[PDB]
Amino acid sequence: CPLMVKVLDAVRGSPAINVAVHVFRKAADDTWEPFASGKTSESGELHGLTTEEEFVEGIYKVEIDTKSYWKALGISPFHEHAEVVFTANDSGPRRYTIAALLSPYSYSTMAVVTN
Amino acid sequence: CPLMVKVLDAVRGSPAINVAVHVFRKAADDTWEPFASGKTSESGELHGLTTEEEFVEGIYKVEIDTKSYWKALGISPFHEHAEVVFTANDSGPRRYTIAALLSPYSYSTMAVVTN
Amino acid sequence: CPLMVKVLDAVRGSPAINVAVHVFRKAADDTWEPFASGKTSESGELHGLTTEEEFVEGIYKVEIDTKSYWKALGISPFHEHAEVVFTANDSGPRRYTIAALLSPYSYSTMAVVTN
Amino acid sequence: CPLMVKVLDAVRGSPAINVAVHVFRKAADDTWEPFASGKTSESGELHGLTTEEEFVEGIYKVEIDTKSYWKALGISPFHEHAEVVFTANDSGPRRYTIAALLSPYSYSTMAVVTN
Repeated sequence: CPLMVKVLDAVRGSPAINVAVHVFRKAADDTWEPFASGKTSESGELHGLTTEEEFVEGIYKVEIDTKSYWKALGISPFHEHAEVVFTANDSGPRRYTIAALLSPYSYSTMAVVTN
Repeated sequence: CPLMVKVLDAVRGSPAINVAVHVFRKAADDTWEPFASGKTSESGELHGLTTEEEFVEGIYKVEIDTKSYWKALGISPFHEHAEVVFTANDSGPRRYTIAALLSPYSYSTMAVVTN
Repeated sequence: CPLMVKVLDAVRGSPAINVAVHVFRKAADDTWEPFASGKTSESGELHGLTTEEEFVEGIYKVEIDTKSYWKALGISPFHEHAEVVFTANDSGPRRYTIAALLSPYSYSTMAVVTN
Repeated sequence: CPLMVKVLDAVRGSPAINVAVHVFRKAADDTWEPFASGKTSESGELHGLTTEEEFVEGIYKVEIDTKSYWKALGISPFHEHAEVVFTANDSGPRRYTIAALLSPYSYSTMAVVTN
């Protein structure tokens, strides 16, 4: 599992559950093609998005549907969604954890790259 | 100014200077049209991107070119850029301050919305 | 003003108003002595805490009373308060801006230091 | 394990390893008494600080020695240390994860409270 996502709720101090996540890879038209997707689990995590063999070097976009999450809670949010765009390269470490901490008018995102 | 951007560097404890910023607006055809662009000043601020008359209801994307910023400092960062996507002015005109706090593997973004 | 504090509310997308702030300085005896205190304005800012003459080299503690702020809004937050502890002016006088971004279960603090 | 700590490095995009952590409980003199301590593991975590039986309701302080961590990396940091102060109460959930994301001039902290 080379790519994991974790999403936390800073209003309730809990994992962000059932949040939809879409992952795209940059195509050589400079166009985003769907790559993987899923919903966060009860621990706010999503793994199993891809495998080592298919996760090749390239530019990836992780899109988190934060607006639906806040509306589900009856909170009016600012952002349409949160996005994380990055390059994956085989030289450096090989396991990627993308974390996102959500508030109605702010978000923070962090990447942990190990091995 | 109805739209302002402020960018800070959490490694040096300073404003992030000469960071390129591009703003887009979602068009009729669901395409991102270029709306305004600029570079942050010595105070890490960008104003004067638009006027209240031109800044109509719509969905906007503020893209902050963080990778060029870190690479010019000698650091290879995780993200390609930081993006903020939001609906603006749908309940009447407002003023928006978009702030971003940057680190090589993390960033935080906050919006302040005033009437 | 050599020491300023700015506090923002990430749930409402606004400055955090009337937040109490207390500043302490570590004394000879390794005790925290009260140094200055105040409340943030309608812009979420506090200035006028000290002068360059009084703001000598030392270790300072800025304590932001976040719990009272959230409780007055109807929310029971995680933290008792946010604290920032730092050495100031040890290489000559500087100006410090301490910013805090607040959510009920999370906060971020940033310092901007200028010569 | 009712209390876990996790510390991440936003400059290197990795766990913060070998960081010292001290935990204090508020005594009825309004004095902080040592409660537990340890160093973060290679995954940036510290568990086993206390047990369900000893972790009773009270006010706790988690102190992370961030200044030594940055100096070990040859980076000049702003803060003397990072502190998290909170009340534990038996009504609500019972498992506490305190996370801290570290930059030289900024830190963010989040609490996840489950069950």
